Amino acid sequence: YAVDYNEPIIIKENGEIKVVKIGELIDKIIENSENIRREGILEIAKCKGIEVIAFNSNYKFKFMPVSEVSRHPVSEMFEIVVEGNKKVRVTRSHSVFTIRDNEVVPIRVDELKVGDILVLAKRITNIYTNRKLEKLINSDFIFLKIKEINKVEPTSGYAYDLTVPNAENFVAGFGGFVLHNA
Ligand SMILES: [N+]
Ligand SMILES: [N+]
Ligand SMILES: [N+]
Ligand SMILES: [N+]
Ligand SMILES: [N+]
Ligand SMILES: [N+]
Repeated sequence: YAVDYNEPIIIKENGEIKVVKIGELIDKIIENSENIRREGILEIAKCKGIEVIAFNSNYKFKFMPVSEVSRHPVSEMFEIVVEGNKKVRVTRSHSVFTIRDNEVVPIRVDELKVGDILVLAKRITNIYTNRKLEKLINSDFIFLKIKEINKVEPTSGYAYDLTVPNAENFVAGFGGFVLHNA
């Protein structure tokens, strides 16, 4: 999911609710864990008693268990800015619904161009997903032109991951973007 540090997530920790920067939570978890393993640049900690808002297999937005968290160093992220000054910061390997040749299709963020028309969900929060759930969530959609595409530095120098079983998505950040792993 390689999410930037600053993206707020809504969580339950050891049984209670709070709203926090995803990077802040995950840093605290890892730095307190004795269950860290590595996959190259990837630092992975398994965790207990943490739940995040996600869209589950029964088609509902609910608190769902996080099994593990992880982080890895990243050099660059793309900031996409659309009409109304909505914006999102994501790594290169993400794709977003774009109008291309008369259809809505997922396009990698590094292949996007100013003037491209993105399809955003009509909601306050972004969704980071590993599977297709647009049209499967009960949402209205809005069409917004890209204004800027900037290359920026990650807030921490790291990007972050949650593992959410039986959902493989989670809610994080604001705007109404749906970001697909790619
Ligand atoms: N570190
Ligand atoms: N889960
Ligand atoms: N990537
Ligand atoms: N196009
Ligand atoms: N088009
Ligand atoms: N493209």
